[PDB]
Amino acid sequence: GKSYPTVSADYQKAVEKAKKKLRGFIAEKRCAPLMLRLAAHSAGTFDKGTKTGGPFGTIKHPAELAHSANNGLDIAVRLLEPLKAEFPILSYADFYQLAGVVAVEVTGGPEVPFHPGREDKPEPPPEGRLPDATKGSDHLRDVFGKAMGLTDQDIVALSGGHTIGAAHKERSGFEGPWTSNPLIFDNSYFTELLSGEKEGLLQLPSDKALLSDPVFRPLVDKYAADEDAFFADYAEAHQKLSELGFAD
Ligand SMILES: C=CC1=C(C)/C(=C/c2[nH]c(Cc3[nH]c(Cc4[nH]c(OC(C)(C)C)c(C)c4C=C)c(C)c3CCC(=O)O)c(CCC(=O)O)c2C)NC1=O
Ligand SMILES: [Fe+3]
Ligand code: NA
Repeated sequence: GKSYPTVSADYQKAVEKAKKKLRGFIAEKRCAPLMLRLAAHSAGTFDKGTKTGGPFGTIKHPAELAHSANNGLDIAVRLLEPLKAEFPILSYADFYQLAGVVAVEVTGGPEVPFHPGREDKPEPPPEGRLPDATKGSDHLRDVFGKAMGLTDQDIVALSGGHTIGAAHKERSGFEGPWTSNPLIFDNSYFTELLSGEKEGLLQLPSDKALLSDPVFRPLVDKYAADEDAFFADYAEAHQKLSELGFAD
């Protein structure tokens, strides 16, 4: 359903150079998970019915950073500002989505296709569109399905993004990594979810909801058994998420 806009050759050159600078920066700073969260949070405010929110640069606004669900993302925005300044031609919207794609790549994940041309929009979406980690499958479908327009497959695949990173008691209140290797992108999020709760690892109520849902569970099983299948479905879902409201 996508018709990607034309951008100048200079814009394309900047995308390519910024991608490389982002790899080095994100790897050195060890901030891939935070950058993936920034990109996803960013994108996850899209409401299909109204065509509002989405990955349009608004997360840099103090007003959106102040949203409770975005606790700690001000760190991400600050970290990227010096690099962003080297690429004045790029929209923030594109830059943050490129950072999310790079975060996945430099931790060993799939190569998520990237298309430039998102415009920076003036108005942040209203607060309260991002999902509540204490809720379950009905809520997940309300947010990913009814608002964003993503599929049940996309929900489970994207949940696997938690294979990198950790919660912080000072941010959400939850604490700790989902996996034993929080800077490695692999299917361990699903392996861990299946094995039960191991000491030192985190499972949110929203993660556990995947295990008991008739549609979500076979997907968890598939991804735990087949990392290639996870990578394919993840790449599809991340691309879709990063393009919500963009190019149709
Ligand atoms: C399925 C719904 C879902 C919920 C409710 C969710 C909630 C959630 N996600 C994160 C961290 C968190 N989330 C993510 C990727 C992420 N998150 C996300 O869901 C949203 C909300 C965007 C829809 C998507 C679609 C993606 C990527 C594909 C990373 C990489 C980290 C680690 C951050 C770090 O290490 O600092 C925290 C801890 C924040 C903190 O305390 O530092 C919480 C409470 N994440 C979820 O996926
Ligand atoms: Fe998350
Ligand atoms: Na991992």
